[PDB]
Amino acid sequence: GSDWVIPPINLPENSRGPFPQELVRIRSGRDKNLSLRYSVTGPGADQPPTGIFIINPISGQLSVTKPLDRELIARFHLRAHAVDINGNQVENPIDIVINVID
Amino acid sequence: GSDWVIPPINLPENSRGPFPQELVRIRSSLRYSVTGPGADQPPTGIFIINPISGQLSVTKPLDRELIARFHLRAHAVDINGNQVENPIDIVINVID
Ligand code: IUM
Repeated sequence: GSDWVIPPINLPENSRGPFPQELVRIRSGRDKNLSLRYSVTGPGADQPPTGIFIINPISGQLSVTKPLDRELIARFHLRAHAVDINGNQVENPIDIVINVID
Repeated sequence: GSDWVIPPINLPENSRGPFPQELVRIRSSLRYSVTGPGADQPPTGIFIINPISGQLSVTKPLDRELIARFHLRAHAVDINGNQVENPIDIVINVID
């Protein structure tokens, strides 16, 4: 559809994993027509604290890399991107919210 | 329009509820509706959506026997009833 938000993901606090732990798959149906590469930006991804969340560039699978405590940041606001071979975005970026729950 | 895909919703089989039980919120002023088997097509009224918030809920415990996976479509219209964006597919798996 033309523009819908991805439902927030709830992640239990101080999970035992193991890590990396897959959370959800974020991708576009356009990837069945064009070669697309997925990326994630925002605090937790490429902004502090870095490397907590990663996304598989081909599948769109989003994963957590370590246990998370709620004291410092209890909610992360990321943005997933879908880009063609020249790097042009083929979808408007989409917001991803990860809530750390106790 | 956009073609981002909404992640499948996994719902435990024969849940205790209480009911209605909140599942997920699907949103884009606007009014939301859901169509398909389980919503407005048989078995009707199992899944319902709040027209303002987009909150999708389930109304009773579900057994996997008859239907284990539902395919619905969420719709968004302006206050005049005009569709403002392409409908979006929603998938619900009843997990045991
Ligand atoms: O376990 U504590 O925020």
